[PDB]
Amino acid sequence: AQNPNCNIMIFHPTKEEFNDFDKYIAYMESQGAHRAGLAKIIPPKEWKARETYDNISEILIATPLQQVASGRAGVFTQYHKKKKAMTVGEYRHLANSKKYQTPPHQNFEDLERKYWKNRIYNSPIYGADISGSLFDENTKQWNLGHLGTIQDLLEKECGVVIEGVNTPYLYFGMWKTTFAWHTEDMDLYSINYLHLGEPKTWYVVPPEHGQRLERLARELFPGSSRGCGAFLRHKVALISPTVLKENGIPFNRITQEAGEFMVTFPYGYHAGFNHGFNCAEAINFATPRWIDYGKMASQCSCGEARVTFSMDAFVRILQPERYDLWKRGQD
Ligand SMILES: O=C(O)CNC(=O)C(=O)O
Ligand SMILES: [Mg+2]
Ligand code: NI
Ligand SMILES: [Zn+2]
Repeated sequence: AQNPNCNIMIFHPTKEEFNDFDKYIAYMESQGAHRAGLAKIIPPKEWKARETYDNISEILIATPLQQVASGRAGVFTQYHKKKKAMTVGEYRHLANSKKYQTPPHQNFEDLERKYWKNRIYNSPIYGADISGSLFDENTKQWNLGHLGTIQDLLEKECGVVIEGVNTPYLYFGMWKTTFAWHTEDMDLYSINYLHLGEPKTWYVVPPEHGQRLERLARELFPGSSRGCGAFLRHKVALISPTVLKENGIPFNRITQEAGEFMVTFPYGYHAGFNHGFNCAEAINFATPRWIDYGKMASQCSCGEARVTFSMDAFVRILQPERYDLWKRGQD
């Protein structure tokens, strides 16, 4: 069995190997990459996502989210308070203000320490989940707005034709902005490209051990667990590495830098934070190996998780028994 320790693998495809996306995902899996839950892909030196970023300040963040924490430093939840719209230019200035800027620090490790120590005492503002793309239309390789769609994968594998579309989303971050512990909708893959700016630190639990994280989360957030049998679908809970190590949960960590892709694999729980102002683009995708995970994915039916239009068909076709209850929580 390849990668039996479930380490995060880092790949350096050549320009030739960068031509066929599906093939390269399958290659990474042949090497055991999926066992980690997360992989890093460093693009060939000849590749570029776009010519320059010189013209991004006019993008609108219609609903910036202030991430307010409750709990203790290592075990907390966050809620998103909606703020008034602002442009990327405005947001970048805000990120660089004395209130919100990255503090002095020695290296990524020192900054990680300061994040876990101090996150809960501040409420950073995140421009998340903005439909759009920053890939140039002429970028042919690993262009996240030109991937094969999940609908088309399900059609090719299973023969059924469904509604729905699959488009990318932009994420504008600042110091301390946080993504809570989650897997993807329907335990899909995700791919995330860091277009510009400061790094993003990731934590991941191997898919084969995801249920260990779920059991710990039920212990640590006991009211949330009573409210919903899939409450990590709410995307609100944070658990630090120290707490994970105290409780014997297998995990790994890695820092993504601008110009780098990350792939999360089906049922790979992940969480993380941004180091300073940055912009990422991400999208879900499927492969044939995903279908069995889609069939088994937990679902929130309490009403909190509320997701996209396209998840309907996935639930309806892959999880017909659950469909009625899940849709009640959607409506
Ligand atoms: O970048 C972020 O805030 C969160 N991204 C992801 O969870 C992902 O790409 O799957
Ligand atoms: Mg612009
Ligand atoms: Ni994710
Ligand atoms: Zn729920």
